[PDB]
Amino acid sequence: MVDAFLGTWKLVDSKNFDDYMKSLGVGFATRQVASMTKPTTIIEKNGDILTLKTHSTFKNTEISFKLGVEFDETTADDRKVKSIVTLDGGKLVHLQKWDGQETTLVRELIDGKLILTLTHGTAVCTRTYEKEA
Ligand SMILES: CCCCCCCC(=O)O
Repeated sequence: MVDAFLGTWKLVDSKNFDDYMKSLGVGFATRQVASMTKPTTIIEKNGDILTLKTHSTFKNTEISFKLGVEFDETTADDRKVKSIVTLDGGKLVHLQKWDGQETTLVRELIDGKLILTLTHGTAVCTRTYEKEA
């Protein structure tokens, strides 16, 4: 049910990521660097537990979770959030909540590419990842 998302993915396109980061309050110097970074995202499962790694020259993150079970997360920009990841319409939907705020990170597969849509406030960012062999 998560199976086609699994593997190693490389960023190959990004739209409106600065808008998204700015909406979250990320400072200008961090946004510079992030705008030029091409992370690698690794999605692995072991039974019911998924692990999602994001690696770059700037920041690294790792989360582990079961689908449909809330978990604590500390994001790349140091927000302490309550998170849940589910499958919805075949999309992997990650919802983060903190301070009454929310942001969604939605992943879907289109033509074999992994499209990540990030929404916070009115900002909508679309990042495209391609699978590494
Ligand atoms: C720093 C803002 C929060 C995380 C951004 C995730 C981007 C990505 O995985 O391509």
